[PDB]
Amino acid sequence: FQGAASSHKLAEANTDFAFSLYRELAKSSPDKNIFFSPVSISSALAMLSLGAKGDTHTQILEGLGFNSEADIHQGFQHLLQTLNRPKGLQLKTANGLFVDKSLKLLDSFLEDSKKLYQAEAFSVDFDPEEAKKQINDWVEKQTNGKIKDLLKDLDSDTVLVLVNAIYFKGKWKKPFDPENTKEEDFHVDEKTTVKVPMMSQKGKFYYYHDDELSCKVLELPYKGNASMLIILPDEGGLQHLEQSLTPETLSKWLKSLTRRSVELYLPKFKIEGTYDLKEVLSNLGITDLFSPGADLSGITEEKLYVSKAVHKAVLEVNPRSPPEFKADRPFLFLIRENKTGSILFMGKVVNP
Repeated sequence: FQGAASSHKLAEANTDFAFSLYRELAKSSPDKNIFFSPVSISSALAMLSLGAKGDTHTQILEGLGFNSEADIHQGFQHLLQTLNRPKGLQLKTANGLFVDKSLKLLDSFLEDSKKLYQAEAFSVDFDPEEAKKQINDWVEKQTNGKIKDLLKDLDSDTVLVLVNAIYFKGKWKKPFDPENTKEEDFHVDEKTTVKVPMMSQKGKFYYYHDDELSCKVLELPYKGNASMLIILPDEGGLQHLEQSLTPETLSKWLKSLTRRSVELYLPKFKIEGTYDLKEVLSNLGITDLFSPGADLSGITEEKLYVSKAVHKAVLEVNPRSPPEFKADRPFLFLIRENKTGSILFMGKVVNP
């Protein structure tokens, strides 16, 4: 008789899911830019769990970091409402489910997926031509034309397509002066150098030098009650830092940050990540959902499974003897929402 999970349970589960997801991507695609929204992915899977049953359902909840018998829908609704409050970042998310029109959808799923997660389901004919354009145009519309041509290919024994895209360009609480921006070398690796517009700013920032993990941590507050936590590893050993990237480590960092005079150098960069959720969540124990035989009877009585699941996230960033924070080599970052502590984005900039 497990009642609705607490907000604190959701915070723990999503954050564990966030870091385990990064850890997988960092080993899947090394030496590559990483950028994704863990909370967005958690929400999409939680939404699908509305129509999931049996082992299909169990794998999702446990994969998300919850008990098998947990009730997560009340908590997620409240979380999403809080994240999408007017004083927040006002993230525009393309959150849609596309299923074969020949399949009758349960109105309970349609109601709950929209009411609890603001997800929109659609019945479409899945011929590769018209279907791809229809979905891509919708995603483009939902993201104010920022994310175009999301789907590149599409089989046509395709019965169910999950789409989840988000573009983010926030405003700093303390902006960079363009007169202090200067072109500098960004050292991608030992043999590769990229010229970047290096923004600079001298002032008070919450900052911490991690002796143990050999990295610098700095907090950059956004307008909208969120902040970017930038993690700059010392020379070499970015891999060792990634191995230590845990909810525990994050918590230690947040307690260790002190407001200090810092000389900050941050490059202007635009990065993105595009992920096949089938292959990524495969290593997270969520397998049945993406294969035929899945139990999605809560969505439709006809047999159904997720044919394709795509997540894409795009990010644009544009006394006495103070510490220097110069990000002219690959670095990690998180975007954390202040009120809930929710991890909105995780990323790594290798190629700016």
